[PDB]
Amino acid sequence: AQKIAVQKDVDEVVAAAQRFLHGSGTSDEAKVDLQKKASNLVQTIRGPIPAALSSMEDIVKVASLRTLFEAGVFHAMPKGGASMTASEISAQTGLDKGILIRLMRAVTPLGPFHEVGEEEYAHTPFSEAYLTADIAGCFPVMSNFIFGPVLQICDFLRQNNWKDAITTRNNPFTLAHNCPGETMFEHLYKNSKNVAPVTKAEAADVDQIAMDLYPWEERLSDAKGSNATLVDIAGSHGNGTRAIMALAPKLNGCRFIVQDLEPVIGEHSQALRAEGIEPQVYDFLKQEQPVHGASIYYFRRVFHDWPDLPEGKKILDNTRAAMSREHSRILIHDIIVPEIGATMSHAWQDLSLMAIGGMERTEKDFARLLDIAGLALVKVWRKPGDMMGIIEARLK
Amino acid sequence: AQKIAVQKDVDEVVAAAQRFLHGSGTSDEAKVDLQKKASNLVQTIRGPIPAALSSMEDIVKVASLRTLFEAGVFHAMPKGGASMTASEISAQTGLDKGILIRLMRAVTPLGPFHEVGEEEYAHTPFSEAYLTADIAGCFPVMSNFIFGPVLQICDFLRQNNWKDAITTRNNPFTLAHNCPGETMFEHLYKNSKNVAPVTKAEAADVDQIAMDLYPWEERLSDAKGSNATLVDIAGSHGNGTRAIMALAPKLNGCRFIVQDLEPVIGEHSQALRAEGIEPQVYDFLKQEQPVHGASIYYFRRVFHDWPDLPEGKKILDNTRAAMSREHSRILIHDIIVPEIGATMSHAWQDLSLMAIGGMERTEKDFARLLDIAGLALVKVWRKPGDMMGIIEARLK
Ligand SMILES: C[S@@+](CC[C@H](N)C(=O)[O-])C[C@H]1O[C@@H](n2cnc3c(N)ncnc32)[C@H](O)[C@@H]1O
Ligand SMILES: C[S@@+](CC[C@H](N)C(=O)[O-])C[C@H]1O[C@@H](n2cnc3c(N)ncnc32)[C@H](O)[C@@H]1O
Repeated sequence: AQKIAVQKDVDEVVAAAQRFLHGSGTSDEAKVDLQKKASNLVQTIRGPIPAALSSMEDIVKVASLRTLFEAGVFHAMPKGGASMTASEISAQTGLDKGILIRLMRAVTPLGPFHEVGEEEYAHTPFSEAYLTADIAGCFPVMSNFIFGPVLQICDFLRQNNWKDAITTRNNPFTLAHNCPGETMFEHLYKNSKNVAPVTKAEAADVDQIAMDLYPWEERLSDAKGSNATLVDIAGSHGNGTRAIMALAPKLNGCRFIVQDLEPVIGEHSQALRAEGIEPQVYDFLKQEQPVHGASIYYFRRVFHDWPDLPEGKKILDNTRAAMSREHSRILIHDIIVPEIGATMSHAWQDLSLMAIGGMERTEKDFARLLDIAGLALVKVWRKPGDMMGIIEARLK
Repeated sequence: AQKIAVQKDVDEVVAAAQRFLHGSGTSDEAKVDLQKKASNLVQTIRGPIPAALSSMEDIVKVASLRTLFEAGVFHAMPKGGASMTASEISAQTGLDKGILIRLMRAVTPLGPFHEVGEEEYAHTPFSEAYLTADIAGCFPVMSNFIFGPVLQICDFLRQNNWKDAITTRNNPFTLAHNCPGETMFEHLYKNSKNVAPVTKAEAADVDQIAMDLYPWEERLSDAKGSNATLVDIAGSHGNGTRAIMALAPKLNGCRFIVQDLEPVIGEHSQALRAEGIEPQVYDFLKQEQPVHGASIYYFRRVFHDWPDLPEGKKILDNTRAAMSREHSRILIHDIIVPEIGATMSHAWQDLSLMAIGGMERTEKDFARLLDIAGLALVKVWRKPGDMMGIIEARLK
């Protein structure tokens, strides 16, 4: 009875696989369809009622991965598939051997590790992937600061009878961390020991953001004299402008500034000075933009942290002050969420932001943000199959 | 390059599928292997680094399912696949339409719901499975009371430098719920509004526990006079003894008692009296077993809540007092965790128990529990491919 379903889902896996393996790098659409039919097959093998237990498996799995990562198990275990006993892991990390053995049961049956024998474990490339720069920056911060709040979205909205009371300073993050009134950045930066971990997470770029989407060379060159300036607003580490300076070196003596809050500027200031970009301490919620007439004010993965009102309009207004009507442009670089057919990649980013009062925006959402701030849309720049686009704006 | 891996994993999916579809109900081993190779295929399609993002997807997915379930979306949406708009769902549940739309992005791309159109959604059998009696009893309680603590296992053990400080009254549950000193049952039963939800979760039996594992007819019949008595200790709802009375009706006027704490006895007392079983208020940590010489003292899914010491030995000692040396036997009915090759089903149950100071036990773990309490093992009853067994004990 269930055998008939398994057989059909297997057929559709084989069909999507053959399609994927003979498309050309339609490759991304054939890849998502293959992934979707492969996931259907897992669910069909489990059946509806046992598959509803997957949430409880996923929770302990995440909990174990996070504990194993923070306790040094990933670092202690030998890379390349050589095996190691629970005793030796426990001896070198300090993690209780009894706990460790119980935790490994979540990450070996399918989990990214491999059970070589009784109390004997090995890395695979799926577990070593957590030691990689983007994962190692993103996963610890998410797991220590964001997963908790995300699970409490239900409790936050229950307090308001499932109405939207979420703000930037009153949200599942402030509930979980008991910091009502503090935005997420304020609370994290309060403890300087968090700044290095948090700035590294802001630098994580798993999707490898496409920076050649916009023509920086053509527009930055035509800027004469003082106009020839780019402001990376909340540019954090500066890698955004490093890419731009690497996409347009047919240049003049251009001014490249990266602005951010004081702790972030302090963490990166020397590395940034060293590549000829100047760091600036700036708060786009407390101050007007302190650089006038610049050719471009650039915003990458900043506006997904703030609702249209009040903060969204206040950022745009604070940099509206410094702009030239016909020589300055605002560039908003962020995910553009489709109105249909969004992926789990849209969903985990949007819903994690829901916890701190942010949101990933649709095209129509960007339209309101511009309208509400009295700006005209020059052009949306998107290279389809790219999640991000660049909203190019101007004073109208 | 990655195409070669996909192709091999597809081959192994097709191979395990053909094996599964021609085994006989080796069916369970062929079923787990098919599931494992199907899951490998998903991971291989994603690649190591993108698959490490699966924890963040799994977290928002669980968070959305829980919010959608608690807010009435599952109940409001039409069963059978008919579609419904975000507007109509919001109108009938009170859940903010904007939130709802963002939450549905976690549960339609693969999640159990179906995106029929823009802001248009339908049940599938995988989402309706959450309305089923076992899921509907288990998932809300887990999600409201247990998921939070599980994610804080890392924070609890960090406090002790990854040493095992977990007890029944000092654990990730007491940390998350800020109730140091209270065991999980004490804290939940404190609020009577939790008793009905919690007792229904204790009744959830997704795996459908095999009760014909032990020969109740043969042993209960030979008990003459006062010996002919079964005590379902922490029997809660009573379904355990309903099964036993349905596996052995070639009986005398046997005494069937279900013991449990006062709130649980109050919730079920009338239903239990109605089927000829007598409810008894009893606390196996504060009192000695108040029924003497009974043929069997039966413990189903109770000892996985308590460590060997102190509570494990104290339960056994408190019922040791009431036993007859050669006419009474203790039956421990619980999961038996293999020393190798455990599944995600072992792991989610064991690690969820870790949060409250419980644990699922191996065969060798049961041996210590018996030894430490001065008991001899008569026989382990296990029907392989059954996760549970029955540890039969006697005073030696
Ligand atoms: C998610 S990070 C994005 C950083 C960088 N543009 C990128 O894409 O990698 C958001 C940045 O905004 C900064 N930020 C938060 N609040 C700010 C404020 N009030 N004024 C200026 N920057 C702020 C944070 O310090 C952080 O570096
Ligand atoms: C996980 S339920 C298992 C119930 C039932 N035997 C079954 O398998 O469905 C554990 C039960 O132990 C009970 N319990 C917890 N602490 C107890 C105590 N100190 N004395 C007696 N019963 C207790 C709870 O009320 C709950 O009904």
